[PDB]
Amino acid sequence: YYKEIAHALFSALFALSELYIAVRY
Amino acid sequence: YYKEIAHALFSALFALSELYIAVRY
Repeated sequence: YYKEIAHALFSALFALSELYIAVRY
Repeated sequence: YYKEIAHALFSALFALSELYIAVRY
């Protein structure tokens, strides 16, 4: 349960921050 | 420019789906 939630957060945070970086630069 | 936005939009979209499922089931 932890292993999936943690990874999900990581993937969510990553993909979003990438989007920010993708647009701005 | 937009090519990377699309990939990022998709990555985040799947990632939030991943977080939804992980927290739920």
